Order: sequence, then structure tokens, then C-alpha cells
Amino acid sequence: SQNFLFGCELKADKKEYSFKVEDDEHQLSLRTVSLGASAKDELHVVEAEGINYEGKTIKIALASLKPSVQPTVSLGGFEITPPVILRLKSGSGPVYVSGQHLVA
Amino acid sequence: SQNFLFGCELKADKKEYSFKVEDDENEHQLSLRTVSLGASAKDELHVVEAEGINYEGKTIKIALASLKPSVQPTVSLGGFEITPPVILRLKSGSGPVYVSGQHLVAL
Amino acid sequence: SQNFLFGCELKADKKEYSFKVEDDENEHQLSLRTVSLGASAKDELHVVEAEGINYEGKTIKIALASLKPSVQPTVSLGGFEITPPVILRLKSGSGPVYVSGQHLVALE
Amino acid sequence: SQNFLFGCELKADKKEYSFKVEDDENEHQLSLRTVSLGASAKDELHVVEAEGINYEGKTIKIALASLKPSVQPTVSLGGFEITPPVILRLKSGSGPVYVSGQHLVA
Amino acid sequence: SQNFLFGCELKADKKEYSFVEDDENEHQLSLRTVSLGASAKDELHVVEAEGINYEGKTIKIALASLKPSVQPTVSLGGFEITPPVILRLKSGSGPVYVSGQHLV
Repeated sequence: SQNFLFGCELKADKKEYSFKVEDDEHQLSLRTVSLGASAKDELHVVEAEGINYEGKTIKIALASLKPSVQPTVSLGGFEITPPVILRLKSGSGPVYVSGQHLVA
Repeated sequence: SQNFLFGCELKADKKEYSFKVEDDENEHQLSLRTVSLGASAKDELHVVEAEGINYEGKTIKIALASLKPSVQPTVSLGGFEITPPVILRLKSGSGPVYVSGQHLVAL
Repeated sequence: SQNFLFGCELKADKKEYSFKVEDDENEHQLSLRTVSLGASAKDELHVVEAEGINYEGKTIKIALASLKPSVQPTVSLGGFEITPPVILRLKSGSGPVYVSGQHLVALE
Repeated sequence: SQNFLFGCELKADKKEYSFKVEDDENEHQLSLRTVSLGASAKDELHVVEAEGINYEGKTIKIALASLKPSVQPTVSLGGFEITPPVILRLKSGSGPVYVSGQHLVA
Repeated sequence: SQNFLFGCELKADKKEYSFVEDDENEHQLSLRTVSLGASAKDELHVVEAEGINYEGKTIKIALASLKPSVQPTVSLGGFEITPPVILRLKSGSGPVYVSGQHLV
């Protein structure tokens, strides 16, 4: 309903970003995943970790990106319910993630 | 309507994922968000298909994406919604290929 | 609404796919999601178009996507909603070219 | 709500497409889905622009897409909704360039 | 609601575009594409957006990385942002264009 900016940066020496919220309805809406200019020229895979419909945590790949092929990927508003961790699975980074934090 | 994370991995010795739901209180849809190749995938075509019914009850196979590490390692589908049951199948390539989405649940 | 899979394959020997549904009291809609190149597509530009009626009632042709195996083998359309009748046509390129999406049927 | 096909072709000899509607009862919206290069387009950057009024009433030009046949021959907009009137224009490149979407009438 | 065109141009010169109106109405920018103009140099450009998170802290988020020879346009799919927001060309020459909707 209300909407605010969200972002994070993943790199080899900080690979994880933990999205959680203190109880007060929230979604994280992912929009883009992009590589910074100094990312190495190799495939970077970013993954999300969160609850499936049977209440178990799963790890899913969100994007695979390479500077010389495909530096940005737009997700078009992929909504996830917190808690979620974003994780860098390969490549040096930096990788950036943008989106919205939604609050209803 | 509620929303839960969905993913599966397809590869050489595991080419299919069967998305099925039991009858519970709810209407279910699988919303596909991305298809992505993993970093160990061979530099060749990968084709990912969906298998489910058309509007006349016939089972059809439809091509979701053609991907290749050096050209286009990821495609974002934008929320391709599919009523269960559906099989997602690595029709061609070694993989690994990851498919991510949401499992949407509504009364 | 009900939601079903839609696909077609457009090729040299079958350039057109005609999307038409039997008379019924339901409203029908195609939501195009992807277009993609088959394995055996020549490395060249392939263009898929749609042919159907515009607001004025006139039959028009519109270019949906241009793809090439070594540049961009898949194009997501993100839910390009079209009201049947429509013909999808390989306008150039050898193919094969696949088109995927959803076929939506709502109640009256 | 009614949904019709929309498209236009922009090229060296026809650089502009002017979209306008006259309707005192129903609202119209042009929902742009893709921009794509034709098969004979020169392998160079192509820019496609729209021209239309902003919130303050000033007519403005915005860039919709930059495409190039050997790099990114199609750009998907996702349903970029525009209130008529609007001009679509090929700012630079040979073309031909195609714009496709939906004409929606409520 | 009402729906108007929006756009701006970002360049090494004027790196910034600034998007409240004092108004009785709610305003949203929906960002559609980010694209590199004809004379932009063949290098990595990064566009960022600056605005509050849901805690009202000012944050900066990477919207897109683009390069003429690899991905000259990124489509964001309607990334709705509530004003004030600054859009800025964190790196590269430009010109970089942003296009979208101003909804009221």
C-alpha cells in the first residue's frame, strides 16, 4: 500500500544481506539486480532464502549476471515476505539489489 | 492472497520438477519470476519448458526460455502465472538451471 | 477467471498460428509471456508479429519481438494481453520461434 | 473495459507516429509493450522517443528506448501506460523500428 | 487517478534530477526505462535513486547498470517511487535518460 525505497550491496567479503522487520504487513518487492564497474568478468549468481508454502526455508537463484553479457537484470517487482536473506553465490561483486519495501 | 517463495533446480540427472498441490481450502497459482543458469553450466543452449493443460484439457508442452551462459544467462518472466499441476522440464542442456517464483494462495 | 497454458511454434513450413476460440459466453484472453528461439534457428534476426483488429475496427499487423540466437534468443513480453481473434506470424527469419503465455477464460 | 491491438512502424521516411483519440464518453490509454528493430535495420544505436504533456501541462520529450541490432534488438516496456495524445518518434538510427502495445478503452 | 508523462536526462554535467508538491493529492513516479543516449561513451554507467526507507532514513539504491555495447536500455517495469527522490548518475558520461509515469 505504502511504498519505500530498498537497496543492498553484496560482495565477496560481505555476501549476505538479511531482510527482517519488527512486528507492527510487509513485502520486499525486488526490482533490479546489477553489477558494479569493478565486478570481475565472470558469472555472479544471487540467491534468496526464505519460506516456501509448506513453511520450510528454501534457497532459490534470483539472477545470474555477467558484466560482459548482461550487467543488469530487472525482476519487475518480485514480491517476497520477510524474513529473507539475499546471498551472493559466485563472483567478486559488487552486486547491487534495488527495490521497494511495501507496508500495508 | 498470500505469497510464498518457490524454486527448483533442473539438471542432467534431474530434468523434471513436478509442481502439484493437494486440495485444501485455497486457490493456488504458481507465479514464475526468473529462469537462470548456474555458473557450472556448459556454454550451450538451455531450453526450459512447461507441461500442463490448455483450455480444452489437452496436455501441451510450451517453451518458457532459451538461455546460454555467454549470450543470456537469465530471463525474467515477470510473473508468468500457471495453475497446478505443471511439470517444468530441462528439454535441452546440462544445467544446472534454476527457476524461481512465488506460490500464491487465495481463498 | 480460469488460467491455462498457451503455446505455439512458428516455423518455415508453418509461419502462422491462428488463435481463435469456439463461440461461448465466456470472455477469452491470451496473455503473451515469452518468445524464444529453437535450437535449430539460423543466427539471424527473427521477427514475430501479431495481426488483429485495432480500436477503429481495422485489421493491423504489429511487431512483437525481434530475436537472434547469438544476441537475444528469448524476449519476455510481461503479459501482453490480446483479445482473440489474433494471428501470430513469423514475419522473418527461419525459426523455429516459440511463443508462450497464458489463456485466460472469465465467466459472464 | 475493451482491449485492442496497437502498433506503429517508425523509419527514415516516416519518423513520427501521432496518436490521438476523440471520445467524450470513454477514457483511452495506450499501454506500450515492446520496441523492436526490423530485420533490415542498420547495426547502429536507435533511439525512440515519446512526446506528450507532463503533470504541469508542459509538452515534454522522453526517451523510451535505445536499441541496436547486434546488442539488444528488443526492449520490453512492461505496459508503459500513456494518456493520448502522444507522438512517437525515431530520434536517431535508420530504422525501421516497431512499437507494439494495447489500446485500452474504459 | 491521472497519468502524465515523466522523464529526465542525467549527465556528467548535471548529475541530478530532483523529484513533494504542495498539494491535496498523492504523487507517485513510476519508472519505466533507463537508456543511454547516442553520444554516451562505451563504458559502464550506473544510475542511483536517493530517498527514504520505511524508517524515514535517507538511502541510495542502484537502479541500473548499462553500457552501449552490452545493454543500452534497462526496463524497470514500473518501479513506483513516492517523492522526494533524487535520481543520479553515479558514474559514466551520459547522457542517460529515465522515462516513466507521473501519477496523481
